[PDB]
Amino acid sequence: GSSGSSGPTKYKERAPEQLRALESSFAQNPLPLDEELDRLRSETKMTRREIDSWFSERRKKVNAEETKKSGPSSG
Repeated sequence: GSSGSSGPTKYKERAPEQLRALESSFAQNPLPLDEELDRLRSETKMTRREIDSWFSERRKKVNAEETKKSGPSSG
């Protein structure tokens, strides 16, 4: 199955190579299944728990960004 929970909030920027594979997958779905994850794991070189965390940390970032207010910044 899929599972991944984190306590405190950290700040880590994924690599340019790992993302390329992730960002590409995201488009399809924010929470990909194991199968689809097995493939990405090859490029991202991470574990189900690692990747799973990303999405939950990414898909959530894109949902907050672009705040109604006028804030011209990274995304």
